[PDB]
Amino acid sequence: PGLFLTLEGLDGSGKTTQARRLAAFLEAQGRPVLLTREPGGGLPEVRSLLLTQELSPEAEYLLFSADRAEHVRKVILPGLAAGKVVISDRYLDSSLAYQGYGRGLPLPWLREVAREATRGLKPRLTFLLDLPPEAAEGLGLEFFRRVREGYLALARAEPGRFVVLDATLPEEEIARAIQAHLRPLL
Amino acid sequence: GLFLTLEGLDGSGKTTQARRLAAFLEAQGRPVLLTREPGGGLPEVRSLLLTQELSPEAEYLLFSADRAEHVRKVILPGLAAGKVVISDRYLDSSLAYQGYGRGLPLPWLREVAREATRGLKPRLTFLLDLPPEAALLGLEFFRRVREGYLALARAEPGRFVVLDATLPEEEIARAIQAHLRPLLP
Ligand SMILES: Nc1ncnc2c1ncn2[C@@H]1O[C@H](COP(=O)(O)OP(=O)(O)O)[C@@H](O)[C@H]1O
Ligand SMILES: Nc1ncnc2c1ncn2[C@@H]1O[C@H](COP(=O)(O)OP(=O)(O)O)[C@@H](O)[C@H]1O
Ligand SMILES: Cc1cn([C@H]2C[C@H](O)[C@@H](COP(=O)(O)O)O2)c(=O)[nH]c1=O
Ligand SMILES: Cc1cn([C@H]2C[C@H](O)[C@@H](COP(=O)(O)O)O2)c(=O)[nH]c1=O
Ligand SMILES: [Ca+2]
Ligand SMILES: [Ca+2]
Ligand SMILES: [Ca+2]
Ligand SMILES: [Ca+2]
Ligand SMILES: [Ca+2]
Ligand SMILES: [Ca+2]
Ligand SMILES: [Ca+2]
Ligand SMILES: [Ca+2]
Ligand SMILES: [Ca+2]
Ligand SMILES: [Ca+2]
Ligand SMILES: [Ca+2]
Ligand SMILES: [Ca+2]
Ligand SMILES: [Ca+2]
Ligand SMILES: [Ca+2]
Ligand SMILES: [Ca+2]
Ligand SMILES: [Cl-]
Ligand SMILES: [Cl-]
Ligand SMILES: [Cl-]
Repeated sequence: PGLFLTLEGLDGSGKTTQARRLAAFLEAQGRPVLLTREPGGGLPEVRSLLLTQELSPEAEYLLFSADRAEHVRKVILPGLAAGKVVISDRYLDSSLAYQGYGRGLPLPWLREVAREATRGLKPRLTFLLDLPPEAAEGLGLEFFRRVREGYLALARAEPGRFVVLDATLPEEEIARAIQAHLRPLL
Repeated sequence: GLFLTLEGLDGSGKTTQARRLAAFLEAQGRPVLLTREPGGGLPEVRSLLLTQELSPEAEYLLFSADRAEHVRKVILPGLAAGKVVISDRYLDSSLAYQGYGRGLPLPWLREVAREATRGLKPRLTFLLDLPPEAALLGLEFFRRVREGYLALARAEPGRFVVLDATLPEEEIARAIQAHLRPLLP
């Protein structure tokens, strides 16, 4: 039961904006909704750990995964079991784009760590707000270009799961597009 | 450099023997670095785990994040400077506690560890073995851990040295020294 949805995209791409608009939209339709986010939905203190200066990308990813493991077990799976629409503002694809394409960590390793962390849980749809890198720990332009292109590659590899939207479109037009993709599921 | 670890249950004498081992090495003029897990990489992970109860998976992943920093910032640089690096707990702790204790599958733990450690393995690991009731869930968890350590040791008899932790401090230290002497001048 339940429906698992996520929002993805670069910093400043509108994920939180659209995630919250979606939650209220579905709540107004009488649907039970659980709005959550990463990092911090499993282990809130992970945000502190993530700020540590000079963190290796390996330790960085392992922190995101620790949070993700707790998040899936304690928040997402129980919410879905109750028949809720669970919306996560970021999920695993964030690590793949940032720690994989951005930091250069090997994707298969990321995936293998993820397999137990997530228990294989994948969103039914993922809305990728595609933002030019200039518009967006070493998070400079070259990193954001890698991450931006990584997300687009992840979307090409799973074109049924990913819905790619132009993040520069007006907020209301993006929301209407998100709603239209959901209409057949809800 | 030379990488050595100590392993065993809480109260098995790890920190004590790690201290005596460093002292022995100092007496021979051998540069030594004493370190520990958890907290050698990310001190905040230690303090957080002190007061927080998590899923085994999340717990292991924090120990691994800490371990990843520990290897990179402390252990590998120590070894590159030619030090004998002693870690009071390392990967075998996760295998015994999170693997055998909490039930996580070992091959998954090891694939996570593979990038976290950069494949860095101790040359020797001294396991200070004793029943949980002799250490200086209830007891069933700690028995799973103690048996897990012994499982690990019998799978890698070239790396593990298993000592009777109930012996007097000095005898154990001399036992450790005996095992180590072939690896030094
Ligand atoms: N479609 C949009 N066009 C222009 N600005 C937007 C749009 N959506 C959100 N914003 C604004 O951009 C900033 C970043 O939005 P936010 O939702 O925080 O992005 P993210 O959560 O992906 O970092 C906010 O100031 C927000 O008001
Ligand atoms: N061989 C031994 N015999 C008796 N007491 C010991 C011995 N080794 C250590 N101790 C004492 O036992 C306690 C636990 O030792 P410690 O080195 O802290 O173990 P761990 O680091 O494994 O928890 C300490 O109070 C220490 O003084
Ligand atoms: C969830 C997640 C976030 N991030 C980054 C994106 C942001 O720069 C930062 C905080 O995310 P937030 O701004 O969406 O809360 O964490 C990763 O690098 N990997 C991840 O897995
Ligand atoms: C290093 C490590 C320790 N532990 C446990 C064993 C001890 O109970 C505790 C360490 O406590 P300490 O920080 O007071 O020595 O952490 C694990 O469960 N897994 C690990 O990987
Ligand atoms: Ca984007
Ligand atoms: Ca946001
Ligand atoms: Ca929306
Ligand atoms: Ca803090
Ligand atoms: Ca996370
Ligand atoms: Ca993960
Ligand atoms: Ca996602
Ligand atoms: Ca960083
Ligand atoms: Ca509208
Ligand atoms: Ca100790
Ligand atoms: Ca650790
Ligand atoms: Ca590890
Ligand atoms: Ca005891
Ligand atoms: Ca066991
Ligand atoms: Ca055994
Ligand atoms: Cl797909
Ligand atoms: Cl679009
Ligand atoms: Cl012995």
